[PDB]
Amino acid sequence: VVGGTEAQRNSWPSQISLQYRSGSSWAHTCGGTLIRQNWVMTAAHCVDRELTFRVVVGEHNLNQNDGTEQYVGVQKIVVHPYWNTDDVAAGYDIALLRLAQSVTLNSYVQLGVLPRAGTILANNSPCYITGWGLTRTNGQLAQTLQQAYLPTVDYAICSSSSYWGSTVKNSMVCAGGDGVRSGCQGDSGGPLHCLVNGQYAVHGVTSFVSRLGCNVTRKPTVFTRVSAYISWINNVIASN
Ligand SMILES: *S(=O)(=O)C(C)(C)C(=O)NCc1cn(Cc2ccc(Cl)cc2)nn1
Ligand code: NA
Repeated sequence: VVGGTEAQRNSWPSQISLQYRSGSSWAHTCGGTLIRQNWVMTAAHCVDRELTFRVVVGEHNLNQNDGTEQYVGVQKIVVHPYWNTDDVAAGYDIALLRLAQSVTLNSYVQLGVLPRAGTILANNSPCYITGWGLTRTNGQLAQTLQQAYLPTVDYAICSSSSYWGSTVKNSMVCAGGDGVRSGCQGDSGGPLHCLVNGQYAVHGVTSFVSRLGCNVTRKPTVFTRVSAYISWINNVIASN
């Protein structure tokens, strides 16, 4: 997250860190959202490389023991069957990870609330991106979870020629684009939390940013629109 602020420890308890094994240790690669005690929602592109993954829930500072983390293996990966790693712009950038064990819920570990199927946010709706991704274009990961206020940019604006054009689809949510605040590498897979009827719900899964930089005017961060996939999510959970 570029242009973010450090999140309070208990603010976003559904946020997870998706990590892969690197030598004798682990490296953060993506965010995700805990949606059941044994299921995480992330981006399909986060699992394009065949690596050993783990999920960390209750995480705040990646480099330090917070006394709140639970570490769990990934037992099954279900990518959307229409996902094409060579065509991110086509959409379908969503995957479900079945965890090897059910995590325990507490003030630091809670299920993310998903939107009602079909919900589309009005332009300029209030949302926050969270993650440990880069804090500057070409920079380094955040040590502590960051948040940034990223109001939505509706489809008509986002898919217009001076924004993303045809690359953005109606199955995506755009947010931000103010040139200062944005998602960045390593936020992918994580949530966009949007305030609807007084409750925050996870309306986006971070999918891509501009090749030209993370915080670029009129290149808002682009997210998979969770409300386009409610039936798919429920079908996966019920059949696995
Ligand atoms: S996201 O918008 O943050 C973005 C820019 C697409 C991103 O940085 N995604 C992170 C990501 C994760 N993976 C899979 C991967 C590749 C290589 C290695 Cl060593 C581990 C994991 N690809 N992009
Ligand atoms: Na920690």
